[PDB]
Amino acid sequence: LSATDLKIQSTAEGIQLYSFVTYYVEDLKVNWSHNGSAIRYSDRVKTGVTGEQIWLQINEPTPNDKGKYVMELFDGKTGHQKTVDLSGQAYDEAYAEFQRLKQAAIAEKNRARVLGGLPDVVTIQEGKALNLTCNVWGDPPPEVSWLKNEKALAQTDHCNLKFEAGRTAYFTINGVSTADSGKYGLVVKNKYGSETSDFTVSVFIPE
Amino acid sequence: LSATDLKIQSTAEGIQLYSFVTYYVEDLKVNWSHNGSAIRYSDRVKTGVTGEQIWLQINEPTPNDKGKYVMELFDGKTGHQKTVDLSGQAYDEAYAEFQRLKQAAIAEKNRARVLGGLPDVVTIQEGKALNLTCNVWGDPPPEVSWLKNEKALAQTDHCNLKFEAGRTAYFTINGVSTADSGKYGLVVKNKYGSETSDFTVSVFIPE
Repeated sequence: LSATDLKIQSTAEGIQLYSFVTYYVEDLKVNWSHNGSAIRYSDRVKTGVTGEQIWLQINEPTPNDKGKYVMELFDGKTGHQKTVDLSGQAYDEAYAEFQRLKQAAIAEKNRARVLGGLPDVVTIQEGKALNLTCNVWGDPPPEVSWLKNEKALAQTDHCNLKFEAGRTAYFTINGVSTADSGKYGLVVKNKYGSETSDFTVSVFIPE
Repeated sequence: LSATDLKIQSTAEGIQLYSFVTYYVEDLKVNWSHNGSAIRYSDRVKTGVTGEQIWLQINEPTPNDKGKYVMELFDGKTGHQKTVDLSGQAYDEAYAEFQRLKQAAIAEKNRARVLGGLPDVVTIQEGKALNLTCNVWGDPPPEVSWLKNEKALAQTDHCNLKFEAGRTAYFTINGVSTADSGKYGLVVKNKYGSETSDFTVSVFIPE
C-alpha cells in the first residue's frame, strides 16, 4: 500500500482533492473527514474512486468548506491516512483558479454554434422554390452572415435571408435558377467564438 | 361561304353558341338575334370572333334566355344565316352541365396546392440535423400528411412534423441516420382537391 500526498485541484465546477493509490488494490474502503467530522454528501459535495485515483469534489466552495481534510484508507491488512489543509494560500489560489475556470466554461458553453439544419447538398429542379433553415446558438446572441463562393452574400427578394430570435437563420430562394446553383455558407459569430455550415445547391433543368 | 350548324356548349361561366365559318371573315358583319329581335349585349351576354369561330356567350343563363337564336353573316347585300333552338332538353342539359363545370372551376381555383420549398433530393452526412419546409395553400386552408416510402409517417421527437397557420409544413430530423434515408412525400388536401410533393433523403457515413 501507498498513496500519494493529497493534491488540491481547481476545476470549472469547484475544488477537488485527490490522491493516487500505488499499484492496484481491489477493495479499498475509503472514509473522508472535514475538520474531524464525517462529510455529509450531496450533489454539491461528492466523493469517488476512478481506478486508483481517490477523490473528493467540492462544488461551488465557500469559506465554510475550508479546513482539514483527512482521507482514510483500508485494504484489509493495513491502514493509511493522508491529510491536507484547505486553508490560507492553498485555498486563496484554488478559489481564485476555480473562478477563472468557471468563467472559461461559460465561454465554451456560450460560444456561437451551428446546431444543425443544413444538408451538405440539395438537388432541385430549375424553377422550384427552396427553403433552408439553420438552428444556431449563442449567448450573447450571435451575428449571422452568408456566403456564396466564399464571398459575402446580400439578401434580395429572390434569394432571401432572415435571422430570428438569435436562433434561426432562413435561406429562401423563390424559384431556383441555374444561376442560383453554387457553394453557399452560413457563418455565426459572437464574442466567444464562431462556426460555419456549408452547403451546395445544384440544379437540373426540366423538359 | 359555308358555316357549321350552330352548336350549344356549356362552360364554367354559362352557355355558349358558336359556328365555324369553313371559309373566312375579313370585313364581314355578324349580327345575332334572339326570337327575331336584336341582342342586347352586356357583361353577361357577349359576342366575339376567334379565327373562324363565331360565338355568342350567355353567362349565368336562366330560362329567360331560352329561344330561337339566329347568327347572321352579312357580306354586302347577301346574308348567310344559321339558327338554333335553345329550349327544352337542349337547354336543360346545357344548364346542368354549366352548373357542374361552374363548380369544377371553384375547385380548380381553391384546391389545396404546394407552393414550393422542398428540394427534389438532399444529401447529408449521417448524424447532422435536417430542416425542410414546404409552403402550401388552399381555400379552405388544407390539412397535410407525410409519407415515407409510400407509407403514412407519424411525427416523433426524432422525425418531427409540424404544420402552422394552415400554410407552412415543417419536417425536421434530429440527427439523420441511414435508417432515415428514403423517398418521402408531403400530401396536402382540402375539400376541393390535393397535391403531393416528393423528396429523397440520402445519407453518407462520415469517417
